[PDB]
Amino acid sequence: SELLVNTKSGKVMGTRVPVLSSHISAFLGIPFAEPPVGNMRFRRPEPKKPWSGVWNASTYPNNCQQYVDEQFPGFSGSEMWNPNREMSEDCLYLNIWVPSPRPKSTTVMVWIYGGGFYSGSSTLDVYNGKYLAYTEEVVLVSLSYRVGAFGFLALHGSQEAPGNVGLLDQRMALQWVHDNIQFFGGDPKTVTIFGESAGGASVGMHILSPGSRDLFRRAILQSGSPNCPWASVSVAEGRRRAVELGRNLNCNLNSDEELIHCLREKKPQELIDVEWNVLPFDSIFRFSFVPVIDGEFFPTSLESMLNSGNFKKTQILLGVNKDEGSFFLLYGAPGFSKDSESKISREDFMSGVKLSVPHANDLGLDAVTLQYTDWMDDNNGIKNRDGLDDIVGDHNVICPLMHFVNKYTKFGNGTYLYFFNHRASNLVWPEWMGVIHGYEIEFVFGLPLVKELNYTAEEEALSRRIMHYWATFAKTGNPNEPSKWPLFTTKEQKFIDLNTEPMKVHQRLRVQMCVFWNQFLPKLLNAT
Amino acid sequence: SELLVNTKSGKVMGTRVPVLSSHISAFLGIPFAEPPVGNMRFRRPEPKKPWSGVWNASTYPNNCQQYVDEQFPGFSGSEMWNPNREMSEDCLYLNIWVPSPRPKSTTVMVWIYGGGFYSGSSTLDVYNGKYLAYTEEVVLVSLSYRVGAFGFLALHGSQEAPGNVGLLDQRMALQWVHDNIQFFGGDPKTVTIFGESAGGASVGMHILSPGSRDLFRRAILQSGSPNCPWASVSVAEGRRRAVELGRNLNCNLNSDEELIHCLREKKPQELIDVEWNVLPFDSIFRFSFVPVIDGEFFPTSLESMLNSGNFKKTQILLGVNKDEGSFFLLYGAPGFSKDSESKISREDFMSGVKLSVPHANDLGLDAVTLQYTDWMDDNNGIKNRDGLDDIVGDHNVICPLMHFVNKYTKFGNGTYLYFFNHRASNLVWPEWMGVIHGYEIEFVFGLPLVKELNYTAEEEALSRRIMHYWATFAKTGNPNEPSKWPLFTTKEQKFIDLNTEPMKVHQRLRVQMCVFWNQFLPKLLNAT
Ligand SMILES: O=c1ccc2c([nH]1)CCC[C@@H]2NCCCCCCCCCCN[C@H]1CCCc2[nH]c(=O)ccc21
Ligand SMILES: O=c1ccc2c([nH]1)CCC[C@@H]2NCCCCCCCCCCN[C@H]1CCCc2[nH]c(=O)ccc21
Ligand SMILES: *[C@@H]1O[C@H](CO)[C@@H](O)[C@H](O)[C@H]1NC(C)=O
Ligand SMILES: *[C@@H]1O[C@H](CO)[C@@H](O)[C@H](O)[C@H]1NC(C)=O
Ligand SMILES: *[C@@H]1O[C@H](CO)[C@@H](O)[C@H](O)[C@H]1NC(C)=O
Ligand SMILES: *[C@@H]1O[C@H](CO)[C@@H](O)[C@H](O)[C@H]1NC(C)=O
Repeated sequence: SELLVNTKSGKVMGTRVPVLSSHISAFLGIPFAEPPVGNMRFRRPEPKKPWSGVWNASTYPNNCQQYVDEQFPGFSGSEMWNPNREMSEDCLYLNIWVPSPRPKSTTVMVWIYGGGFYSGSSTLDVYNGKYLAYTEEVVLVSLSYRVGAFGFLALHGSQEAPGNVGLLDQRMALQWVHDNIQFFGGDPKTVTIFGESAGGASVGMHILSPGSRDLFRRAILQSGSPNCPWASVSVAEGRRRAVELGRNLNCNLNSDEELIHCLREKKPQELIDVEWNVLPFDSIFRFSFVPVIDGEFFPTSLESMLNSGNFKKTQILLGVNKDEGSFFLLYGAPGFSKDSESKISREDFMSGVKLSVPHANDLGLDAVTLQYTDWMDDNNGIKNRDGLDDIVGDHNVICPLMHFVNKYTKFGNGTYLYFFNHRASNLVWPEWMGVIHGYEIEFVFGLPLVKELNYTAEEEALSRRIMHYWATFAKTGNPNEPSKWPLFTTKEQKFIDLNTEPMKVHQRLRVQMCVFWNQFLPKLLNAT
Repeated sequence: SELLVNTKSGKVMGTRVPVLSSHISAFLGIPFAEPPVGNMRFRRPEPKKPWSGVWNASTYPNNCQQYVDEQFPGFSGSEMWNPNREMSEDCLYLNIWVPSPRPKSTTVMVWIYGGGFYSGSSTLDVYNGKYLAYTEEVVLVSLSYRVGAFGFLALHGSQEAPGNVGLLDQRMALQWVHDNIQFFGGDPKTVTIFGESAGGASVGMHILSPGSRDLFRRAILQSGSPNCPWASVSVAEGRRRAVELGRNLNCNLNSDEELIHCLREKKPQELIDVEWNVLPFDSIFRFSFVPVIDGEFFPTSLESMLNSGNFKKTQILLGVNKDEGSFFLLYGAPGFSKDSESKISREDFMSGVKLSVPHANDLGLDAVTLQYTDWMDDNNGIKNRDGLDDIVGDHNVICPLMHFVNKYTKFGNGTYLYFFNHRASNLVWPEWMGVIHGYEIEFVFGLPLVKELNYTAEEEALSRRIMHYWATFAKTGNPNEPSKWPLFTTKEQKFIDLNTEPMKVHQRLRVQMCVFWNQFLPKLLNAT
């Protein structure tokens, strides 16, 4: 039977799922690590012990313990990102969609979820991998990994909570795919890892980390890059945050051992309830527990690794959305609301820039404000709102990605860059938010091909084109089928817009603003 | 006889001069101070001793000792600014053009020349006051004053070379006009002082200086303002420069007395030959001997005087030209030449910004470069050349004038602002230089009304309109005859373009760039 597969960890039994009036096989909830519970909380993952008998992989697994968004109860725009299965620390599982009949050796794509390293589930309706696996005939895998304090609490020097264990969870899932996917019909020589936001940062992190490089072939980064300002902290900052988390739960703070033991006795929800209290600054687009530059998973600073070519050399496809910042301003800056056009006063603008660059002195805040203010019309609410939206997206997503892509391309074997700017016709979020962080995903997973979701015919066509670019790149290292998406080169820096109209090619994506964020501001903050 | 006038200093005999197929009276070379020669070099001027008999004022006086431009021998573009009479330290004279027949009490305009405080003559063909005096029926006066070391060498504390004596020369000429112009038919209650470049800065300086305020009624500033970065130095800098001038002429430097005595024994040309050697930095748009913030002519810093309203409250008319910087780049920055289009490499751009803001550290130079570079097309020679031209004009002329006009308007009694952007049809300078520093003067003096000069009919009409705006403002405090040039107000900040087409009104002249030069950069240079 097509639904029975034997792996090095044991036998697994999948389920047949309907898709676009056809069917494919799904193997849901396959364990790839021992449950990281009890004394294992905060520690590096352990490989799953093989089992005798048949593992029932007919149903989605639990989601890892995480913050649950309750801002708009019942609103699908926000709830579509919340765990849709029960939460449990026993959550290290992966899901596989396999074309029917079973391929012999086909392209594999592995999806890494990305809610700021503090949230995310492999089971969301928008991550249903059946449409992509079916339409492009690829073996689709979605993994999971611990988020928040459970995956990133870091007390460098301790082996009990060394940090980066969520990244090590991802790596273990990639090790399992490398070692077992051939049994499901996947080609272990041709695995593409892809992810959005923190998943896009994670993808870039495995490209950098020596210990992860050999587990995959190529990579896709969507609105996220390893060097993002919110994606990592120093070991000293990680340490202070863990100590502050301990302080919020009245823990003995005398030694690492005392702190960790205290933290291990708390119910999951007690850690999540105070997680946001440890940020060192009043801020937006900053998350408490994130990867640490530790000297092990990352041998040195991300910038010297990028500068010296210390990273996997292969092909990458990556890009950003037009309004990366809106989601974060809506949820965290004064003057923005879901049900209004959110025109911002000059005062809210200024308080928004302070929130957006928490690490800046007054001179730096003045430099951002001058850069994004139209002084001929400074009281324009729309320009203020939009300027703030660009500050957040440029600083947190676009310019760090552009810096990553120019550094990478100097040593890599092929780069394709995109700018996604299509506002979906059925978007439930307000107009002012534009092309939102995360909203290209539904096109990558082919949701527009399902009629009941109400997309237009041109949106279904856009989805088909993106899925085929992603799968063709995964299979060959080039999104084009031999209108051509041109290679991004050091010299010409070309990229394409991705939307419903004829493909346009442009050059130097947001160069003007990114010279400010990547070269001028850091110099300013460092000199002063 | 119309040509004989009796003054408090004695009788003066003028000459009849032809103008536009008519005639008017001219009283040229009337002395208003004792010659500042010998032991009087560097000292405050002394009032001219009255004379018995008749002063022959039929011919232009000598010009003060100054640097002579020899860059383009015989080229009229440059030579039109050079002294056209013999140079002499005996040069403190004024010229008067009087309508015929002699008015009883008409509006008076007094012109202050302005070659960077180191050059200028009241006798240039472009300053011939007969056209304006005749066409607008005003009594026109042009004064003179010592320039260079002779007028601005400053050794604060010494009474032998206290500094600002060139400004005191201007003041003495204004005192003489106040006391005697009624005899020539001028109204001492209605005197407008006007000047361009350093003359525009000087005008603003008499508006600020308590000791000059009561000598005139209203003021016109053309491409110059008192707070310009090149218009004044501290007493410590003035002192260092005088000491360095002494060092270049092998003077005993033991005391002020020794230095001054040494300097007084040098021929005029020996001082001028080394004048440029005392600048403290490699630079452009910086002059050696300029006014000093001394605690006397200027009671405190120009900025606190501007901020506190410590200045004459009256009406002012002022403005700038479109390409104020070109003259200075041509003469002093690498890559610019008179006979080529002067497209500038990225390298010459950068070396041009260093020259343009000599007082800036590397971070500030980076801030100017980022502000003026189109990073999508950074190797564009034309954009590089034009960006540099704007940096020079914005930093040296436009933004300081805008800062002056916003501070002044808060306390003044009426402000009219203009932007002159007409490229004359017969300009002999290259196209790349645009609307050059100083080239609105010929329109203010009505040169286009003389056919042999080859201007177009629309240029003659532009000239007539500017002369009538200037004279009507001088007479009433409003350029408009009761298409209206609107008042510049704190709130709306309106100004008009001055050129051959229908008047357009705009707001906030170069605000974007001036917030950078007036608010951000100074903060940056001060913090770091
Ligand atoms: O797999 C996943 C899971 C979720 C998501 C994606 N992917 C991709 C698309 C985006 C989505 N998550 C977007 C989610 C939108 C981001 C903001 C959620 C934080 C709310 C709780 C904290 N509230 C405040 C106080 C703390 C600081 C702070 N900081 C802020 O930036 C905003 C609010 C606040
Ligand atoms: O009454 C007057 C007299 C002259 C002028 C005007 N008005 C108004 C219109 C302009 C004209 N003067 C413009 C004149 C154009 C400005 C430059 C003349 C300086 C040349 C000598 C010094 N050569 C170099 C070395 C020293 C530093 C340095 N710095 C520089 O900014 C340029 C060159 C150099
Ligand atoms: C597989 O496990 C799920 C768990 O709820 C259950 O629905 C299904 O009956 C199981 N099938 C087998 C063969 O155990
Ligand atoms: C990638 O590598 C191959 C072989 O190593 C080389 O021939 C090719 O030119 C490279 N492609 C790019 C875009 O660098
Ligand atoms: C006036 O002085 C000038 C000086 O050159 C001379 O040309 C003219 O003859 C003089 N006239 C009288 C009346 O002295
Ligand atoms: C100027 O002053 C007069 C009288 O002192 C006043 O009535 C008038 O409004 C003022 N004009 C401006 C533009 O301030």
